[PDB]
Amino acid sequence: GLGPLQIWQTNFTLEPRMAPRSWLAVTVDTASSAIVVTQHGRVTSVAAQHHWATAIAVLGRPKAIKTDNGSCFTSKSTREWLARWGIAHTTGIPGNSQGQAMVERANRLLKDKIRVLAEGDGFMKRIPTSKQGELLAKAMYALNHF
Amino acid sequence: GLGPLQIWQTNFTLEPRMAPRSWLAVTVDTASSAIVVTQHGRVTSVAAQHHWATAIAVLGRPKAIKTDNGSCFTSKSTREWLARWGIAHTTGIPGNSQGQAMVERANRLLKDKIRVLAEGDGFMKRIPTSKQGELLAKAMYALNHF
Ligand SMILES: [Zn+2]
Ligand SMILES: [Zn+2]
Ligand SMILES: [Zn+2]
Ligand SMILES: [Zn+2]
Repeated sequence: GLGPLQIWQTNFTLEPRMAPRSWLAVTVDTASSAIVVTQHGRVTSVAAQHHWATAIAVLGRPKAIKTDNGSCFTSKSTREWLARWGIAHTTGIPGNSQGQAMVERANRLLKDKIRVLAEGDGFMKRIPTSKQGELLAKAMYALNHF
Repeated sequence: GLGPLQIWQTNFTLEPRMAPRSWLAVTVDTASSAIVVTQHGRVTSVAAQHHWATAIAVLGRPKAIKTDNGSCFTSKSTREWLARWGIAHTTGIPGNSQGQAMVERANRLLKDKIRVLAEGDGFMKRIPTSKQGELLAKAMYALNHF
């Protein structure tokens, strides 16, 4: 019982080295500090739901998800998806230290790690589409399995 | 130290409810019995590598991977990818109880679970492309977080 609470913080951040699909949906499990990230072409309610569907398969179901006031997170579409899963949801103005400083620090570590790995294979600007998925999985791996 | 060994068994299995991308690459971690699955349009060396790239981000790096004698698993492409990662590889004739009974039992539980969930949303034959990914992530979730 007395071991910690399953609460996530999720946000989208922009990363042009991953273009065309340059919207990265990033989720930090505030307990374990495990990071889940996925690639998306557009930030929509459906992009938020598909991401969380992946994160649940990976981390398991959380009790609550903390996001900001973004529409993709407050639409009726998403409110219904979360309800369908029984996951509480609490908003917070963009970046609100309370619920966003972690996922924001995450954004940075992630983009840094994407740059290091990309430049190491000699990709200085955009990563070729066919290597994006493998490069993102490696970054995610490096950041979680420390 | 005296806690168990990180050895995987991987195989592809065919699932037409997931068409066009109906080749499911399935990996069982023989220690934890955790299951990783991904969708692929064609069974190729590159389909095996992309899958394992996902599984590593999810489960961490294994010491060895057991497959059968399939070409996608013995090509020079894959031998080099595995070497690049430092993961030993041991083959076994298709299905060889030794290294395949687990991933074969996995194949069945997975396809059963895909059928149950699909028919529950009223998809009796093929699952609509736009719901495949979410349905597969749920099946994977059900089978791992028991
Ligand atoms: Zn999507
Ligand atoms: Zn926002
Ligand atoms: Zn692929
Ligand atoms: Zn085979």
